[PDB]
Amino acid sequence: RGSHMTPKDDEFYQQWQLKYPKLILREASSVSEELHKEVQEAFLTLHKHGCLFRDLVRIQGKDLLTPVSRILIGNPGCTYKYLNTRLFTVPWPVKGEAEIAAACETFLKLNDYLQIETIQALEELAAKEKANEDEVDIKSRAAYNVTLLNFMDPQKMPYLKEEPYFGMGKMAVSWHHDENLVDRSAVAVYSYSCELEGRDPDIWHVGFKISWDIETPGLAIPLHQGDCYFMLDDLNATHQHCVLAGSQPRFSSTHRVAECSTGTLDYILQRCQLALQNVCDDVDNDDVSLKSFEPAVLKQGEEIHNEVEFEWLRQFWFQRYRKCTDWWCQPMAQLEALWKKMEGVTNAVLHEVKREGLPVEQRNEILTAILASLTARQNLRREWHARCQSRIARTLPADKPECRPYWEKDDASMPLPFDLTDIVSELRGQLLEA
Ligand SMILES: CC(C)(C)c1ccc(Cc2ccncc2C(=O)NNC(=O)/C=C/C(=O)O)cc1
Ligand code: NI
Repeated sequence: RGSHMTPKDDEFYQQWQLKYPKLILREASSVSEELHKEVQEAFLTLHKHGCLFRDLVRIQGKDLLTPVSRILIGNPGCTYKYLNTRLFTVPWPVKGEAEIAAACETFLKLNDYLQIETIQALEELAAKEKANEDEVDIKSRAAYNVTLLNFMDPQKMPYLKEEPYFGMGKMAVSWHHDENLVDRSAVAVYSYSCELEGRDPDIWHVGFKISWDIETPGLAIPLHQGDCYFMLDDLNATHQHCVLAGSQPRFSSTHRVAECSTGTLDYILQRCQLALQNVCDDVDNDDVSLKSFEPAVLKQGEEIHNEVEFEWLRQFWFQRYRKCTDWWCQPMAQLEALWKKMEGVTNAVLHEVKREGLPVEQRNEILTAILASLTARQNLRREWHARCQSRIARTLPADKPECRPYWEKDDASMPLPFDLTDIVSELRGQLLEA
């Protein structure tokens, strides 16, 4: 059953209506030639300045480079995490170089145009579903807060897998569901390419299959120069999708409702600010002393610590994003500061855990409360320091993955060592002690 359809087959349009009716396709006419123009140089503007980057992802246990170059434009302070990798937004000119400032702006226009299109589609989708058997839900599933711009030149990048279930040709992006979206939220894409049985291998497509199902014939939508398609509602969860490479270079602007409830700057700042509620905070120095050693406060402390380190600092310093935009340099330098003080708190606790006159029963309580996070912290320091210095990250330019923050045991500037194995095996020792 290696079968697919395209508009060349008449079966295709009914297989469309009653398998994938949550796929929408508005041809380039639904977009002014003035909007096409402004957007298509916003792509080049961004591509000239060299903003886009292949991503060093990690799927299952293996590190891979993404065939596609990618940049993320969106609400300032917002982030989109996929494949264990967090992208940070190059911000666009909403509430609050010369070229870049206007490029990010264009897409915000693009983004607002699409958002309108997505609402009527979704109003028309609830309407078909009233003639047979809330409109703020619908507005919220269309409030795109970010767009992931995608680029590929099929000629400068001729290392492509073939589509295995249906024979759709080579793939610029393999079968997948989109991660980290608001539930039932829509995804809208502007596709921008340059210039007999099966699908046409010179032209770009988006593929679609039912999950778990390589029998029902896939779909293969042709995408030409300013075409748009929309994934409505549960589509991205009921269906897998892919991209099928054409012959010419191609941009795509893919607009999402990223689920950044724990993936925004204002959120991770506030966790730090809560963590540091246990710090006697009169003056910023390294006489870190803590108000409480209540075991729930310490646990919460050490957990926020891990989150800023691994979810924010290590994720950021695995990337660069320092060409078009610099928005994150202050915030990042400020989370390093908060992170560093916390390494002090952890120090404070280790001292407390070992103080002469603390009845072991209370020291076993402090331990048991903090051991998990301090052991998780070690294991991720390894996974990072490995994934960082996999020799696949030396090949990348001087423009390649830092392993940061990293200090070395003969570094009086850091209170505890970077390798906690002795400290943690030493904690576990006490707890088992009779
Ligand atoms: C092969 C490997 C490198 C593991 C890989 C596989 C799939 C993806 C795609 C992906 C996964 C999770 N969340 C979002 C995506 C993603 O980038 N979706 N964007 C698109 O499908 C864009 C389609 C289009 O260009 O219109 C990215 C990377
Ligand atoms: Ni996708």
